[PDB]
Amino acid sequence: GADDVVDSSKSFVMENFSSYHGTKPGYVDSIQKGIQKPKSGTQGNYDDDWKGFYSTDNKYDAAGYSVDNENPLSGKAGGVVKVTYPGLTKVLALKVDNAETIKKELGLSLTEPLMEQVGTEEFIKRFGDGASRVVLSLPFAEGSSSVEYINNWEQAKALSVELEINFETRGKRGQDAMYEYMAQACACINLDWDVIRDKTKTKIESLKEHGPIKNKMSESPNKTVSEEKAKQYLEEFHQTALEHPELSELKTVTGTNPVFAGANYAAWAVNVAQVIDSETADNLEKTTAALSILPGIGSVMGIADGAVHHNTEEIVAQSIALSSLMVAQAIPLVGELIGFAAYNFVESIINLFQVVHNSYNRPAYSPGHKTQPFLHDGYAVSWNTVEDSIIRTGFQGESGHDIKITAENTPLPIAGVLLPTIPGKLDVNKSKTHISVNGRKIRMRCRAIDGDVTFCRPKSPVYVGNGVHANLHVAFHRSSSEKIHSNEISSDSIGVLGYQKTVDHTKVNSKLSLFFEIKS
Ligand SMILES: Nc1ncnc2c1ncn2[C@@H]1O[C@H](CO)[C@@H](OP(=O)(O)OC[C@H]2O[C@@H](n3ccc(=O)[nH]c3=O)[C@H](O)[C@@H]2OP(=O)(O)O)[C@H]1O
Ligand SMILES: [Cl-]
Ligand SMILES: [Cl-]
Ligand SMILES: [Cl-]
Ligand SMILES: [Cl-]
Repeated sequence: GADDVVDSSKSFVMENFSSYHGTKPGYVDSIQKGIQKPKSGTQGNYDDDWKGFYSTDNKYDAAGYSVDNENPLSGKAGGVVKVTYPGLTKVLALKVDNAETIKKELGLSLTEPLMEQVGTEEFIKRFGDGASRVVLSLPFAEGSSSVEYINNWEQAKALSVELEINFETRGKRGQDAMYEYMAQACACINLDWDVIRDKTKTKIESLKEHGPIKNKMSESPNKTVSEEKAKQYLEEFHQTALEHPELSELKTVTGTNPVFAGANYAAWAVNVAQVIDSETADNLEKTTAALSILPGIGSVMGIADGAVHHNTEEIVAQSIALSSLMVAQAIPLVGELIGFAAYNFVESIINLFQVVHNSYNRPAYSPGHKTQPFLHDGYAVSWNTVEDSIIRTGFQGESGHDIKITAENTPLPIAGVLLPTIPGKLDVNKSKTHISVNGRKIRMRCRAIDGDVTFCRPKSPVYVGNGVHANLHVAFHRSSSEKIHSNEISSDSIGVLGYQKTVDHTKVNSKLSLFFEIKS
């Protein structure tokens, strides 16, 4: 019955029920003319049961859906709109997010999509408590206290749409306006990136005119040399530059934590020059993709031991300037590309600071592993609960699986995840599969790869560390009644891909695996 799948304590009828929707560039104006199902696309979900218009009670979470899907890491953010139903609306809160279970327990048709039925007159009379329409609600994410609203497409035409914020109107660089907005949530780190950009140029220029530095420059091989030679020279360059007036604050703090040492700045610069080729250097989105999967970014951001130490514009600018200068020195030694170092390197790395600062500005998601974790390259991954490790052979409709992901200290990236499938019968719901980082829900882009495996990459950069923890939520969809056998699946693990490293003179991603148990 209804009390099997409805949370009455979270269900209610409200007048002028409002919620928020994150909107992409190109749509902030047009969406205010009305909510309408797009002619094509997933129209809200991979799964027909879940097709509808999606909103949330939290405008900062809505903002997290506003970035240009063609350029999800570095692209422009559109805005947030507030959608309001006139009259009375029933919010129907669900205790499960399994459509088959919900259709069974609410005595619905098992052969019509759930969200379609939600907008029928019969459903609304049965479950509306007098309201003009029903909206379903679900918890937004692990690590979040926000709510997700799922609106029937035809009923959603009744919505009135107002502007909450248009990020582009602010006329700021990169994703700055979006991240300043999100920081209001907290207050907290809320730096002025315009000031940091200018301080960084002023410091760069300052350093290039420094006697001992440009003399140090003169000593560079200025040619392809080994990684060892390159790192050695760069450590020396760092020592030299750190003595400079404009980096005085940086020098003081530098001895204070091993994370901030020159060796680490040099390793970073080396790694950057190694992965940025001409095509990549010429494209901010590609640059950010490449930088986002490197290890060691905690050194330049001054993040260690659960805290953000580089928490002023001045010291962030000092750190960014020094790293930029070092990247320029490394490119001839090991890279192969002029101007990337003070432009796209700086714009890309600013975006990643913004991401990690936004995570530290959020409450730390449930830090302890609740099952014994798998430990590798500084990461720790565990099944959230034993049940998450089991694929029930007779499951109906869909199944969700939670995996906790942490890292021991500095921020370490999650490049993607490797999910097992079964030819037809068991597929990844690419809409409901996501990663939540201290409650920030990050959508994924998923594609098939060899061996009945689907690879999903987060839309926005994922980092975990001390104080920044994630939940990987895998949503499987059953696309066939035909039963699943315990020996039918080609892959029996979920893979987690970490930072890029070199093995056998080749770039590979750190890999961690958790194994599923298939049983009745
Ligand atoms: N006039 C319009 N009426 C309706 N939609 C319009 C209109 N104009 C533009 N859109 C966009 O069209 C899509 C469907 O509503 C959404 O964008 P998306 O980029 O596909 O949105 C990307 C994904 O984000 C989800 N998402 C988006 C924002 C939000 O706050 N929460 C959320 O969960 C979407 O449901 C979508 O899921 P699926 O990709 O799984 O379908 C939406 O912003
Ligand atoms: Cl999105
Ligand atoms: Cl989650
Ligand atoms: Cl605005
Ligand atoms: Cl590995």
